[PDB]
Amino acid sequence: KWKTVLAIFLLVVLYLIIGATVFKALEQPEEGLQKYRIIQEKIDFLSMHTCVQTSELEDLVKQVVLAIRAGVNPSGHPSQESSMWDLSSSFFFAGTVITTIGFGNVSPHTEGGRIFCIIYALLGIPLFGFLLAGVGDQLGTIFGKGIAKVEKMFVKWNVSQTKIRVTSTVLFILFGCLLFVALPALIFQHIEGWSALESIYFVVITLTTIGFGDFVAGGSEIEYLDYYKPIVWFWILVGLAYFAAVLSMIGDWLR
Amino acid sequence: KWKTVLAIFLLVVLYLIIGATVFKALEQPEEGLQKYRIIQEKIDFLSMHTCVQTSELEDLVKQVVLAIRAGVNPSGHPSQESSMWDLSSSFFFAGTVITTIGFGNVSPHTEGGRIFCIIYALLGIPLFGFLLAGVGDQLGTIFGKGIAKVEKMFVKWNVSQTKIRVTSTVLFILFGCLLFVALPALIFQHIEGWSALESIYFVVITLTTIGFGDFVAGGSEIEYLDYYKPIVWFWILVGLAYFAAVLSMIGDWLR
Ligand SMILES: C=C(C)[C@@H]1CCC(C)=C[C@H]1c1c(O)cc(CCCCC)cc1O
Ligand SMILES: [K+]
Ligand SMILES: [K+]
Repeated sequence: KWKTVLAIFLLVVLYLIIGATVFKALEQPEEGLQKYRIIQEKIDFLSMHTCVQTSELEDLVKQVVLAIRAGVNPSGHPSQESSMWDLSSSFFFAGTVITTIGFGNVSPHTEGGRIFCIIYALLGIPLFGFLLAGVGDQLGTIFGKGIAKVEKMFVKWNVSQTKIRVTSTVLFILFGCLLFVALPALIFQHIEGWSALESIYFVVITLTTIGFGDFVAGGSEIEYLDYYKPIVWFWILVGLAYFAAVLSMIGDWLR
Repeated sequence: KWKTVLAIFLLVVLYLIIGATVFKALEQPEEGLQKYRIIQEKIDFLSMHTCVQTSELEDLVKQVVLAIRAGVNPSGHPSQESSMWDLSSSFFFAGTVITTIGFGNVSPHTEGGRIFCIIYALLGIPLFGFLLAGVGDQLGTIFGKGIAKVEKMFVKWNVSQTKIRVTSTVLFILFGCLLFVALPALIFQHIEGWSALESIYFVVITLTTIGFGDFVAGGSEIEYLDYYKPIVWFWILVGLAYFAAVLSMIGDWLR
């Protein structure tokens, strides 16, 4: 019904308004303090060296931010051997493109690169969706067979059959979340030296296909080896397949 | 069958390998040239001002990159009034979070904001998905009725009705794409002053929900119209609803 659709739309609008207000209130001071700090640091450095011209310093900072947007780190002197568009890195980038994650830490800069990226995404996304649906359906069929094994009126004390089904689904999703969210969060927390909050935020963002780009699996050149990019892409695929299977089972229960 | 699923998996692996190879081959020279350019510009800046120590220069570059990761504009002096986390930008950020776009030009740096960002995404993504599915279902139903009407009013003799339906559906797809890609491309080619290739790249990324972040509707502090971010998000919403309805009709015909 059109009225129901408009009611849902208005609810979404109210949710967005509330989220915008709370985000503004919970972020304004941080960036205010950062602006104050960078302004006072720039003034102190200009007073430190009278030789440096302020316009020249601004030109230098402009070139630094241009290089940052290009995708090369100016703070560390590059040896050109650790190419950012490495073969494993390119494989990870293509995997994220077809997965609709889009971290954006590395982006194509050539015009032909942009055209090829557009064509590649438009061709690959339906194929990846088809594969994900197939694997999720396979895992859902296996889980349904497991539930049919569970439905035996035994080792449940006959409390409530609906409670038993709900408990089985909850245990399945809990075990899957523990296997594919918390444990990879700990692994990334140890490997990348981040905090637990940072690692769990990275895992949630990556799996939910958001891809903010503030935290990337490969960054700051700390010698990721043993095909780190292929295995992290494989973990992404397995987790997404599991979540798709759980969603398919949930849709089966709802309908 | 699981066998053809594994075959599709091998096809996806091959596609990713080919894409990675082509991307690396295309994007090596740009990063190489940028590395050499930044190295030679830093040595030139050291030559111009012998007072500056190279370690202090790299420290200043490190501070600039840290401010870039913070989200403020390092070049020039950021005005205190120019709060990046204002109402309109927060509304756009919340909309992109629920839509799963995830551009990444802005992100909650405060730990409290991060926790709320995780909870907000987890709650809002299902609601926006349900709203999009409902709007797509309604629009697809009226599309099917209208296409059946115009099919059985204009051409009814000496042809195949399936071919007529396919041709009319392709015509509608093309017209909707031209009204939802080319016209926004021109609008962005005026307000944002991007080249036509950049505008179509931005539209393709935005509607696909890749969300690279190299191009953002509101950025560079170039000044925009009142509540430009909400209206551009509304454009995103409309385009996504139309394309979801079209794909639903295509799936209905396929089924
Ligand atoms: C045409 C694409 C690429 C689809 C469908 C239409 C639009 C506007 C966006 C895309 C999209 C996802 O790519 C992924 C999800 C959620 C996946 C969750 C997996 C756990 C939703 C979702 O709408
Ligand atoms: K997405
Ligand atoms: K993204």
